[PDB]
Amino acid sequence: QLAVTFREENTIAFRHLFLLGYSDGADDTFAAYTREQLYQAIFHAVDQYLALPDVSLGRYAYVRGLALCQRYYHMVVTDCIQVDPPESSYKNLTLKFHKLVNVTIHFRLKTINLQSLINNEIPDCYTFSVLITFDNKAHSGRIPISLETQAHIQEC
Amino acid sequence: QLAVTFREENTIAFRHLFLLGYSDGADDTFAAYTREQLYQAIFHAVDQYLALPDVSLGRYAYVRGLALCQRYYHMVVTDCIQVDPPESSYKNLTLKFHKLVNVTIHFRLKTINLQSLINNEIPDCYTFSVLITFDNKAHSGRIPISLETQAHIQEC
Amino acid sequence: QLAVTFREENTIAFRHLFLLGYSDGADDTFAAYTREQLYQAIFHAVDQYLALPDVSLGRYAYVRGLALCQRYYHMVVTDCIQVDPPESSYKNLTLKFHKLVNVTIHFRLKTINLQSLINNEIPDCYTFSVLITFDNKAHSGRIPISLETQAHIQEC
Amino acid sequence: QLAVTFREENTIAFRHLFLLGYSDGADDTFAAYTREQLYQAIFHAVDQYLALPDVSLGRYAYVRGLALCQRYYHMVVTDCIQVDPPESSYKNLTLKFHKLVNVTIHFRLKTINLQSLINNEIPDCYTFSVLITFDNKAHSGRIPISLETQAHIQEC
Repeated sequence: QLAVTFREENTIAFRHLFLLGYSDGADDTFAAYTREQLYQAIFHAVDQYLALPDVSLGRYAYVRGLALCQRYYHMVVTDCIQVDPPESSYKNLTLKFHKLVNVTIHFRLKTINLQSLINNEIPDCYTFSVLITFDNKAHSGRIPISLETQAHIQEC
Repeated sequence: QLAVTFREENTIAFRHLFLLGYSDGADDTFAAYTREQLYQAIFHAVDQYLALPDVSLGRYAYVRGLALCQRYYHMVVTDCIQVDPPESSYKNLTLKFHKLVNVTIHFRLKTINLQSLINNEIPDCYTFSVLITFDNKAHSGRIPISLETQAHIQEC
Repeated sequence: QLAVTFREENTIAFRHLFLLGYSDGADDTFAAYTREQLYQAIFHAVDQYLALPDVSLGRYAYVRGLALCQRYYHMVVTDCIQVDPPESSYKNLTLKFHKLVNVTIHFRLKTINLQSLINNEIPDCYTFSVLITFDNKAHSGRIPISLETQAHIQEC
Repeated sequence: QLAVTFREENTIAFRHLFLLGYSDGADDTFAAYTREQLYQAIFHAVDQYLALPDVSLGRYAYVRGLALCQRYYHMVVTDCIQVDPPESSYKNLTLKFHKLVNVTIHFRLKTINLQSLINNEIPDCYTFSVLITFDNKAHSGRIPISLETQAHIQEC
């Protein structure tokens, strides 16, 4: 097994949790091909974000919420929707398919790294910035889906 | 990620949309083994062609329609059926299994390449000629299925 | 695509048709792990043999029928059941699991190689001897399943 | 096919039987990402252990039973549950998710190696010690699942 960073280990879990149908090894081919697929993917991610406390194996805290934005041509216009846990009202989204540039879902998760316990140390803090992108910049009929993260580390 | 041409990017989307059960990396093994599979595959492709506007993530225009042909031994006889969107009457197809040479579904899709917008340029036009082949020339009990395209580019 | 013989092309179709859940590239790992799986596999193969005319994309003729045998310890005892198309009475099979050596399904399919037509030649004849084996000789709790063939060629 | 030991052949069967959704080649990526998945996995393993006689293709004898333990932070506390075939009362398990270190399912299976018969020899005895681990020591939101075994061999 190849070693990765703590953030990366967490990120793999994030891909399984937020990306519908995701499976290991499909990172650079994972994509959407229909409107329904793109809708299900977006909703699944948000639903999962809202259900996180009752399903995740990790212990992530929200950091207020979630921004669902879609960028399309009117000039590029960004159109964002806010989702404040604890749960909805956003399932009436209408994608500007013909004008679509991309769609992004952005949110942050806060957590502790418990590996410190084995060495009798107070765990330090990790705040993950999650960005899920449905990229349509190639306007090719194929929209690749990706999830990347960035971590802010500091003592709690 | 390996770069491919615009036509090729579009073609990958076409394989996911028109080939039933298709999945990346199965291009040279993708095939049919039963009559039902061959029937479902053909119908799925045509149905998808008819539903294109309500499902595709790309913006393809029809170019009048779709030709469903089957070639079999009487001398090789070609037997074509026309499908003019916007939708049917062709689901009563009867495949000459024992005589079957192949079956092809041919149609063209017209679209614009919006990548021009980022450089403030008028998009040029692409007309894709789609050919789906169910090849039975080996008469081996295995019919490989393939989708290939050709593009006609010009200013709109 | 790697060239194989006509028999081999046909054999690939046979694996898709008679082996339940079979998929390309799983030939040397394909196996059964439960009694139900082993029962479903055996029945699926026989059912498929009986339905062959209404489902196969090839044109295979029976050569009278099908022998379902199981070998187990009493000395190794072979216990065969006959299936004469056109269809049953064999679904009451009781596998000597604890004593099981293996199980084999044997039958022959006769057909013509139509590739001759393109060169205006009378097709020669192929008689395939199909042998499906559920090997339990390792008595390891894992029974690998395999299908192999042999061809008898001659003018019709 | 690569040769492995008798124990290893048996172990592969054990992975297919006790690990939910397991498939060949996924050994070092196989993991759980949700509470429900972790619950289903644990229950599936135990249920399978209890049903073993009616489903397995091997002939394994119990060696009294099965220990379902979970380790979590109060200091690391181990909390075990006993399952004595022939069947339950353990499906009311409550996982200390936030405190979870790991979870292990331990049991032993006894059997004979019938390969001796082909050489007219009395089979020797194998007692497999099975250990299924749901490792959460990385506290990364991803819990890798693994099954390993050890064998005690001796004349019966």
